[PDB]
Amino acid sequence: ELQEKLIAVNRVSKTVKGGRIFSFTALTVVGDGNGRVGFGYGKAREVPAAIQKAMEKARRNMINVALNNGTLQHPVKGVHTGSRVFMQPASEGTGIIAGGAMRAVLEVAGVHNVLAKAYGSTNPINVVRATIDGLENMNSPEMVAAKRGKSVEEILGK
RNA sequence: AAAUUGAAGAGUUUGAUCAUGGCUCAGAUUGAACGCUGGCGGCAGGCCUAACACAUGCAAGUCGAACGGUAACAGGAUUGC
Ligand SMILES: [Mg+2]
Ligand SMILES: [Mg+2]
Ligand SMILES: [Mg+2]
Ligand SMILES: [Mg+2]
Ligand SMILES: [Mg+2]
Ligand SMILES: [Mg+2]
Ligand SMILES: [Mg+2]
Ligand SMILES: [Mg+2]
Ligand SMILES: [Mg+2]
Ligand SMILES: [Mg+2]
Ligand SMILES: [Mg+2]
Ligand SMILES: [Mg+2]
Repeated sequence: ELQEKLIAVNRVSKTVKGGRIFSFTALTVVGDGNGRVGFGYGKAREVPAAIQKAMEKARRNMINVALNNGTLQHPVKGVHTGSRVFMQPASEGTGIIAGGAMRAVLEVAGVHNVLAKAYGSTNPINVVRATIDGLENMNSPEMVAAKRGKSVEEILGK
């Protein structure tokens, strides 16, 4: 029903008196392609087990993002701990031009044409969180017409 | 009416993580050089170094409608007619 993508897999380790204990962590993003996207971070010891955990976490905890026929309403700046994310609406036919982590988020969310850039740290989990944060706070022209006392015509047509 | 439509990251410090941070690569480009190989055509480019030294040929001559003229031949009658 909804598209799901695996972004990154990493092998983490912890130290016990017996020795080193290893595990695999998988970051995935899911979305219906119609303005809903969620990210999940699974953590297990076997790679197939971890990716399933990530999908389960990503399947819930979704967010709703307004899309203007496959592009953003206005340019936005997503910021998380270390990663600075700048996204910008683009014309028809430009495609998804973004980093490896950012491209997966925008594809499953339904964004087709967009210009994006990542500044600072490019750690995949931080980048996707910033992209999620940068899209959830984006407001549609109806929303700004709701906060202010003017109708859609006055907001843009005027 | 148009004169435009525009932005990607990855590797590497750790037992593992985040950040900082340098290093390195994926691109475009050249008056190119070298290695291997090599069919045709169009188009352009071709001493970036010693403003180092130069054999030899050529690259600035025209004007008898300025003038005295006749040295070569071209003619007419030794003769510039
Ligand atoms: Mg690592
Ligand atoms: Mg950095
Ligand atoms: Mg780092
Ligand atoms: Mg990492
Ligand atoms: Mg680095
Ligand atoms: Mg080392
Ligand atoms: Mg050669
Ligand atoms: Mg041929
Ligand atoms: Mg020279
Ligand atoms: Mg000289
Ligand atoms: Mg000549
Ligand atoms: Mg003579």
